Amino acid sequence: ALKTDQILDKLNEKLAQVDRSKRSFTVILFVHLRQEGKVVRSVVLDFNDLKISEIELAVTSTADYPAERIDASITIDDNDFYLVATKETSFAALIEQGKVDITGNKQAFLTLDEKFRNK
Ligand SMILES: CCCCCCCCCCCCCCCC(=O)O
Repeated sequence: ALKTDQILDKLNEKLAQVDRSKRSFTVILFVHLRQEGKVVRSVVLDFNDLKISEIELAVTSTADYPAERIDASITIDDNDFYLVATKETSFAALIEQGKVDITGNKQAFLTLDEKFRNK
């Protein structure tokens, strides 16, 4: 039971409203959610197909998303991800505070901050 579970419906709502025929931001982001310092759930934010889906726990790549296809990955506490998703903080602020680990293209998360704020 994650705080993040409480906000998934609202995020799916916002994804459903994105226009499908004029696509410009199509990154694949892996998100590894922590509770008490260990990864307890992993999800993919798939901006190509515009979906969020659960993946195998803590994995680096999958058959559908091989390594060369993943743009960036973030390890983040469940509570902090819920705060970003509810627009109470940003990825930029969490990076400034040392609260997250990001591999791959860090700029993808900073750009996501900017796109999400208008949605
Ligand atoms: C911070 C968590 C975000 C999770 C997903 C939020 C749902 C909408 C996010 C913004 C959608 C970006 C739209 C890009 C459209 C495009 O130009 O291709």
